[PDB]
Amino acid sequence: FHSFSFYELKNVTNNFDERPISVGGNKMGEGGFGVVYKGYVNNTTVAVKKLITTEELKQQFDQEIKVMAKCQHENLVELLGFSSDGDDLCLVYVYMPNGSLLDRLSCLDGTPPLSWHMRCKIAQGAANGINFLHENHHIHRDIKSANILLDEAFTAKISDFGLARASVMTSRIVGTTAYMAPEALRGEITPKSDIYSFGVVLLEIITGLPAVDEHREPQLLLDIKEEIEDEEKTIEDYIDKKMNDADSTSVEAMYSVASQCLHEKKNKRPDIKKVQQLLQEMTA
Ligand SMILES: CN1CCC(n2cc(Nc3nc(OC4(C)CC4)c4nc(C(=O)N(C)C)ccc4n3)cn2)CC1
Repeated sequence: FHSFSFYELKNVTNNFDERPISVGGNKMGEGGFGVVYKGYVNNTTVAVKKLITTEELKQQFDQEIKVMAKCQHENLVELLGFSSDGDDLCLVYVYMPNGSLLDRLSCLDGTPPLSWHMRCKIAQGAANGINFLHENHHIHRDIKSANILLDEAFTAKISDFGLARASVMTSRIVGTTAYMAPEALRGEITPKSDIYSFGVVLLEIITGLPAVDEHREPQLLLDIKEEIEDEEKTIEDYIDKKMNDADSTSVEAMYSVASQCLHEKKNKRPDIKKVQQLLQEMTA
C-alpha cells in the first residue's frame, strides 16, 4: 500500500473540509473511529478516513491494515494507502460511488429504490465476501448494511475490518447490538456470529427497513422472524413496497436463508458456503 505523508492528504481533501459534499465540502459520512472524506489523487476519487487513548487507537488503525493486506477479494473494499503521522492517522480507500447499502435502502439524498434484481445480486456479492473471509480464517465481527458498500456497478463490497479477528472469549464486547448474535453479546468470538448478522442484513434487503427504529413495532427487525413464525404477520406484509419486480418465490427463498441465519443456537445456523449455495439457487 502507498504511504502518504499527512500533508499530501490534507491538500487532496480541501484541508479536511468537514462540510458535506452536497454543500461544497469533503465530508461523505462518519464511522466508528472517524469521519470519511472525499479526496482526489491524480484525477482518481478516493475515500479518506481520519481517525480511547493514542496507544489504543494505533492497534485499531493497524488492524484495518493487517487484515486488508491479507484479504483481497472482489467483494471486499480495497485499501489504497495510509498515513503514519503518529498522532494523526489516515486510511485511504477506493471510493465507492454508490456508498452503503444502508443509505441505498433508505434512498438517502434522493437515490432511486434498488430493484429486487439488484438486491439479489448484492446479497450474493455480500455472501461471497464473507465466504472469502471465513476461508482465510477471519471473523468480521461487524457485518451490517452500513459496512456493505456499492461500487460503480452496485457490486457489494464488505468494509471495515477494524474489529476483524484471526483463527474463543473476550472481556471487551464490540459490534452493532441490533445485528449481534446472542453469543456474540456474551463475549464469544465465532464465524457463526457473522452468519447471524448477515441474516439481519437479508431482512433489511427484503423489507427496506433499518435493523432498529425506536418509533416502530417491533423496534428490532430480527423480531419480525417471530411475528411470521407466529402467523401474526406474513412476509408479503413486510416486503419493501419501493419495488415493482419482486416475486413471491425468490422473496420466500431469501427469507428462508435469513430465517436459517437467525437461529438462536449458533450450531443450528448454516455456514457461509451453504448460505452462498442457497442464495445461488434462489436466482437459478
Ligand atoms: C447521493 N450520492 C452521494 C455520494 C455517495 N457516496 C459515495 C461514497 N463513497 C464511499 N463512502 C464510504 O463510506 C461512507 C458510505 C460513509 C461515507 C466509503 N467507505 C470506505 C471504507 O471502507 N471505510 C471508510 C471504512 C471505502 C470507500 C467508501 N466510499 C459515500 N457516499 C453516494 C450517493
